[PDB]
Amino acid sequence: MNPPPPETSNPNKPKRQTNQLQYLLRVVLKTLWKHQFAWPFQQPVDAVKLNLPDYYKIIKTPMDMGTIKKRLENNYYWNAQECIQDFNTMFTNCYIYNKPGDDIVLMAEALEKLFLQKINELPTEE
Ligand SMILES: CCOC(=O)Nc1cc(-c2ccc(C)c(NS(C)(=O)=O)c2)nn2c(C)nnc12
Repeated sequence: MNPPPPETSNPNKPKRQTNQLQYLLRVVLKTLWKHQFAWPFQQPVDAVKLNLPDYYKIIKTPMDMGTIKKRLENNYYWNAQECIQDFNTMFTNCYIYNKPGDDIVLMAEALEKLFLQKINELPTEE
């Protein structure tokens, strides 16, 4: 079975809309989402569909760009670090679960190289 997806809505969690979070949506997420290699990362890993009952035994902090997109569009975050951590969790989960050189790892590595380039240019808070 698949676990429930990560939280994307919680009225108890305090929220902000900042210029760094806007950059994460309008520059970072947009660039990565349109990459040719983005598609396996655009929704939670579907262990049922892939017949991978082991995935959620190994990966206990799942994350994906569909969840991140919802968090950004629905103003779930307080700060940019929360969102950057989600991206980093997504990449590291892929490297933990899969073998070096696997197609999915090469795809994640291409997205991560672009992510790092965009994050290096993160604007100062206004
Ligand atoms: C032991 C074999 O290892 C794997 O198959 N690994 C991985 C596979 C895929 C993957 C493939 C095909 C499809 C159709 C999907 N779609 S989805 C997002 O709905 O689940 C995902 N994503 N993936 C991610 C992220 N991280 N690892 C993997």
